Amino acid sequence: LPDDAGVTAVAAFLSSAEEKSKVMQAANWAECAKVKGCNLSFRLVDEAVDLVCQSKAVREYVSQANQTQSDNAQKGICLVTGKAAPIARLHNAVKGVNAKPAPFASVNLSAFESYG
RNA sequence: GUUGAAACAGGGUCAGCUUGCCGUAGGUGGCAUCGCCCUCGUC
Repeated sequence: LPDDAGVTAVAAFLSSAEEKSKVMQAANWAECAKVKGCNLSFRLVDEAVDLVCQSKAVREYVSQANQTQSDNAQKGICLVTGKAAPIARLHNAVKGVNAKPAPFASVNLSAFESYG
């Protein structure tokens, strides 16, 4: 995804090792270090509300990286909709129930698995 | 006899410790059993 100026910016910020060091020397960095599992994200300036992961190329990339990579998986068949719709192992971490986002529907122990 | 099987609520933890129902208060004050009535009549 080149010529974005949002990800070329961060890819030039993630090939820096010093500006990232400058992130620790920020006014409020001491308050993000307090929260375990802080989630930083990359809003390039000159978009002003829009993250690097909000530009209409990363937006399309994700809409392309959730339409190509998450479509070659196990071909069928949906429990929910019944369509072919490639099957999703690893249901996504439903947040707000547990102490951590937990996979609402998740059969992961040696025998909760039914038929192998 | 090819098709959800197997599966714990467990193990256990004094509700204890303790705390006057009390101090205290007239049943009083007061009120006629009265007014009255042949044991008679008589052998």
